[PDB]
Amino acid sequence: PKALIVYGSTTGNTEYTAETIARELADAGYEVDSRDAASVEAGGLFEGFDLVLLGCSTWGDDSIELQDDFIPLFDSLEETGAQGRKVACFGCGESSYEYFCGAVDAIEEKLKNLGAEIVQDGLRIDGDPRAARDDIVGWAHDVRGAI
Ligand SMILES: Cc1cc2nc3c(=O)[nH]c(=O)nc-3n(C[C@H](O)[C@H](O)[C@H](O)COP(=O)(O)O)c2cc1C
Repeated sequence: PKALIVYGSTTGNTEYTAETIARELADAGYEVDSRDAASVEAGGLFEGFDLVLLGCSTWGDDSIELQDDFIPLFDSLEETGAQGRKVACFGCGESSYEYFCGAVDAIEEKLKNLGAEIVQDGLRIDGDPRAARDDIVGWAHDVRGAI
């Protein structure tokens, strides 16, 4: 199968998470395309992929804002080919904020509304992802066994 992983990441934590997932899928025999959100165009982005994984960190002062490179993709998610696509979401944040990984909820909700098939509940990482590597790999295992 072919998997696409798209991530928005400003300090590297969601990027590190995306690459650890990519390695686990690649070792399972997938062909994986891992792209930063800053370099992609929404139109038709998911065409051809068996599985799409979207990851983003959460920002904003008092509100929920998505990571800046991911905003344009989020705003044009209806042109990506998400209807009927198997997807799953992930993201890093910090539990001291009101909306812990609130970008993950906003993306899952928009996908569900477009008719995507959410394969597993979102992976939500608190603090340093390097200290939660076991959770990331476990989650990557679960999504692969699901689709
Ligand atoms: C100003 C600011 C607002 C933040 N807002 C949230 C938030 O609303 N919820 C959350 O879970 N984390 C929030 N964070 C934490 C970042 O998401 C966290 O540092 C994360 O690891 C960044 O991941 P990234 O390196 O992939 O961009 C915020 C951090 C800053 C500095």
